[PDB]
Amino acid sequence: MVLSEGEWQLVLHVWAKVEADVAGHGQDILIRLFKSHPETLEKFDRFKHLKTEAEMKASEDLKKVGVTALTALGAILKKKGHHEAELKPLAQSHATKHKIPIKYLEFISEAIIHVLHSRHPGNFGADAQGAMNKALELFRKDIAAKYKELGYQG
Ligand code: HEM
Ligand SMILES: OC[C@H]1O[C@@](CO)(O[C@H]2O[C@H](CO)[C@@H](O)[C@H](O)[C@H]2O)[C@@H](O)[C@@H]1O
Repeated sequence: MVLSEGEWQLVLHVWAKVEADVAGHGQDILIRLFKSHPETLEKFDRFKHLKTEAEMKASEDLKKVGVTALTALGAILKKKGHHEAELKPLAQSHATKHKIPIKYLEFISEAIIHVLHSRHPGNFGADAQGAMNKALELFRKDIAAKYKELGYQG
């Protein structure tokens, strides 16, 4: 699968708005993930004990983890599909150390889409959401292939 340049521009135009406040977007996305799919919180040994949305919002550790994830994803998106180098360390850590199944990458992709739809209706209409879905599907397809090369079914 290959995105067109027009599709990449829709992706990068909404990402530019995320970048006004990466920390706040990361909080919203992780909280949505943990509320919609509580099993995913168990993978974060550093804050898996958090019990409520209020505790999640107050956690500086959770905020920093959200910034780190969205910054890595932004760098991938800006490569417009030419992301082989960026996926290597990420696939290795997520397959081998953190043990994150592809299904959980689907869950975080849904959380990203949900939050962008809520926060950015001016830059996240139907065509823009479809382009972002196609970019996240490409990311997950390529990471899944790397997982398999690395010895993890995912
Ligand atoms: C867009 C998808 C994601 C991106 C770009 C991403 C990126 C990152 C980065 C850059 C790190 C730090 C370096 C590393 O260890 O590789 C990290 C750490 C981590 N990631 Fe992800 N991640 C993603 C999705 C997920 C998901 C869905 C989970 C769990 C359900 C997860 C679990 C973890 C854990 C447990 C750590 C260690 C966190 C800590 O230091 O406390 N990641 N991730
Ligand atoms: O590059 C591997 C890995 O490191 C992270 C932080 O966990 O990003 C760091 O390295 C990038 C490439 O050199 C820099 O652009 C970035 O500023 C730096 O923090 C992850 O994003 C990435 O997967």
